[PDB]
Amino acid sequence: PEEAAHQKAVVETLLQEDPWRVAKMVKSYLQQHNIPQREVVDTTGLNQSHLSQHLNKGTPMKTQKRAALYTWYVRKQREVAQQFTHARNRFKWGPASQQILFQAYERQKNPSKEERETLVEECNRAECIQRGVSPSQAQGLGSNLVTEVRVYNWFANRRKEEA
Amino acid sequence: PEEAAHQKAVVETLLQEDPWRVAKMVKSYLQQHNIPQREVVDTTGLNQSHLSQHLNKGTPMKTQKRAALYTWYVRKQREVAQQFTHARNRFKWGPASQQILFQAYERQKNPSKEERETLVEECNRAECIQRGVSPSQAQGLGSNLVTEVRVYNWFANRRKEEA
DNA sequence: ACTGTTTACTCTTTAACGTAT
DNA sequence: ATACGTTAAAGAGTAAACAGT
Repeated sequence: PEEAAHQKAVVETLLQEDPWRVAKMVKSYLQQHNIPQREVVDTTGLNQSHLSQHLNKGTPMKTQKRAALYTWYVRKQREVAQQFTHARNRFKWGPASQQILFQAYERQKNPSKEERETLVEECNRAECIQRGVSPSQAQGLGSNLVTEVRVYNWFANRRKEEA
Repeated sequence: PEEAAHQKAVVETLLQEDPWRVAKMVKSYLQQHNIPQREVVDTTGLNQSHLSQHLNKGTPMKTQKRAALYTWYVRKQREVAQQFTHARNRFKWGPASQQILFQAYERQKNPSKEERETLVEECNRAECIQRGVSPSQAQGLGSNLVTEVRVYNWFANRRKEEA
């Protein structure tokens, strides 16, 4: 019950501030850690179009409903650090990871395994600093950990858009 | 059977030309009549992804798969012209319509009922010309008919995205 | 292990709805 | 007849699988 009283207290104060300011906060946290909105909808129980509109535009939503978003934020933000202190969702390419990939697509559109392995760490390190963690805590990215196969399927799908 | 043999002839002639050339034809016909891609993948059985990627990008699909679309295209093309001569889908705003609606939204954000009725004709007219039929045959648009209610829900949902 | 075919999934966009006025 | 609050539906995007060289 100790951390509990803390968590329920944060839900209180977050329920007092402007929805938009506390919404832009939670969305940035989602993007930063590349957390799917489906994970929220699945656990919380709110409609997606409501979430998306609230997180992207500012559509007001009932305080009851909002609370559940804040309870999940506080609980998940606790979980991520625990997942990272120890070194079912689809992998999502991070924006920093995609920068290095498109850059390497200009040098070689068909790189070797070792050429992809070097790309793996440069992306997993760029993700680890987007989260705000040391790159040594890499397996904490979980379902979003970059694998050479994922780098492969990224390069293979990119050759499709050519023609 | 007399038109049937004709329909099978069009399906084969199109099955010989370039996928992309005849794909761009279908989308333009879908965009011209604001026909849901869903209608295709309901009546065909195709995959929306595969479909969407074929009409929007150059992604190929097998001749058997293609053929099903061409039979839908050829039969639906005859069915609409019939609908307009003898004159459950969601309504979709046309681009010629939306041009008028956004234009008057600058003149008045809350138009009178009669002011909306004037807009109704200017749009059904624009949609009919887009589809290439005389506006006297405006009952043929079916689920794409512009009603004053639809104009209202538009203007209402538009002022929503103002804050 | 690479190409091409097809796909399960995710997110946004949107017209309408439903409930209070 | 109308604001908000909320929602069912559509379609694009995407990572991945599956077959089959």
